[PDB]
Amino acid sequence: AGTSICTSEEWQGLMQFTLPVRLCKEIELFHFDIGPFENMWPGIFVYMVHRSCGTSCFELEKLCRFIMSVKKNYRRVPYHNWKHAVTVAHCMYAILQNNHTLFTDLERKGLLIACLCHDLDHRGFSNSYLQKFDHPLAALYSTSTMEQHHFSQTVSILQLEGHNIFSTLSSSEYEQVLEIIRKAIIATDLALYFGNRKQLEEMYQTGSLNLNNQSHRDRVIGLMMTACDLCSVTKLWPVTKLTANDIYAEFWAEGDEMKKLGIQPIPMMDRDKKDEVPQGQLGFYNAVAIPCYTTLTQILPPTEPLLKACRDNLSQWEKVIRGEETATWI
Ligand SMILES: O=[N+]([O-])c1ccc2[nH]ncc2c1
Ligand code: NI
Ligand code: NI
Repeated sequence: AGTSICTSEEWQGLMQFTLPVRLCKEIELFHFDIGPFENMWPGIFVYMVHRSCGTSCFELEKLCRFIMSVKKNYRRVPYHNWKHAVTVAHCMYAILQNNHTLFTDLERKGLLIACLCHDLDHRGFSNSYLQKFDHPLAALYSTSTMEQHHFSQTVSILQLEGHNIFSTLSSSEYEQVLEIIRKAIIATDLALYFGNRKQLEEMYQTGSLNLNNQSHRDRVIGLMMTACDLCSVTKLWPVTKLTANDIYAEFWAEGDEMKKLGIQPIPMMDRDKKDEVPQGQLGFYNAVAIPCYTTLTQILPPTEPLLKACRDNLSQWEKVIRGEETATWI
């Protein structure tokens, strides 16, 4: 019930944070894993906003309140949590730094914020679940159910006293950035991804893709959102493999609920079907991750290291299937 708000101690502490100097170099690389630096995550986000958008872009106190309240509105679920938020924001930073002048100041600020907020108040349940069992959210939001909710949660946090980091935009730019954020969050609905990628592939291959065309820009930003949302698959193998453990902890807890309601879950959500996980991952990389990074690399060549890493992880899942797996810790 309701929107959580950070404490005075929380945001003032973030204000004083300084990013250890060794990390400045690493944070620029696509493969950077925030995993080992949990105390630093909010500070890492501040640093990225300041590098991409400038130290003056947002009033610092409002930005620190906003970030710490966002953190407090992610739930203690295994995967769709604060760590995932910051990981996705970092991928977006790396894409923006590598393609900086393709995007406007307003787009960079909107997209970094959109990434941090994109899974706000996730409960650990899929759109499939909310709609199968008529959760009130599915009645309010007939499609892209959770994504519409995440955007509503974002607006709710902006509306908290002292939290509106966008208030200094002109009335026009304010409307525009909220629309950038809305479209970007909605785009994280993987249901929309398949259509988006196919459209972009066609536009690219025929030569009609045009970044001065707003609808084209929206679609490219959409695919950037997918690429960032799934970026666990572009990390080093042990990081990818550990993250998969968290994703599945979430899926299996959902499957357990569907069994109580008399429906056998899809195998992916069935904790009694872990043997199917490697082939499930192969299917996901072939159907979703590989095509995504493939298209993103055609459109934004500097993003190629994401595709190379995704291919390397596809190879690792193939190794698992062939029984070649070596020692893993979890
Ligand atoms: O759609 N998803 O939520 C989702 C996300 C990541 C995934 N990895 N493997 C399957 C899979 C499904
Ligand atoms: Ni999501
Ligand atoms: Ni997500």
